[PDB]
Amino acid sequence: MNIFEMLRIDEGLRLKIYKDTEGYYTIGIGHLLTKSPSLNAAKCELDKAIGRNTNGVITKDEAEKLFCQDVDAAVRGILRNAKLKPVYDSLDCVRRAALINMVFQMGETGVAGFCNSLRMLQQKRWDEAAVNLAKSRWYNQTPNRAKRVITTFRTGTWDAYKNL
Repeated sequence: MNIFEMLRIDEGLRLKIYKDTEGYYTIGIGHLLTKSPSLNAAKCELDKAIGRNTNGVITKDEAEKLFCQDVDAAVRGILRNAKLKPVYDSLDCVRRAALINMVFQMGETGVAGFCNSLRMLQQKRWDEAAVNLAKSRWYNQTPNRAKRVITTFRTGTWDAYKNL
């Protein structure tokens, strides 16, 4: 299991524009196109992202290319963030993937504000961090995904992604 396979499980793969869990136009492996309610706006974003007139449909290769970029962008933003970089650097490879997953879903700013959960992760108080991370809108709105990510932080294993 790795960050690509983990996010592929959590995000799915769809080749036509769809609405994500928040109602926002998305395509591929959770590639957010826009928060605009305008499907036309989402279509401009998509053609710009792919570099051709897509008419709202892409190929699997194209979806995987956006995913390559999106995972990289999540890591790059962690490394540029004064709150997230020390946490990321303190973590092992598996728990780093859990942090990347959170940032992919909610963005760098949101995750960076969880000052108590981040501290507990930095302190390697894994059960405490897991309890604290569940006190969140994130956990309540996407509990099955959050439980998997939290188990990854708690255990440092991929156990929550086995059988999926």
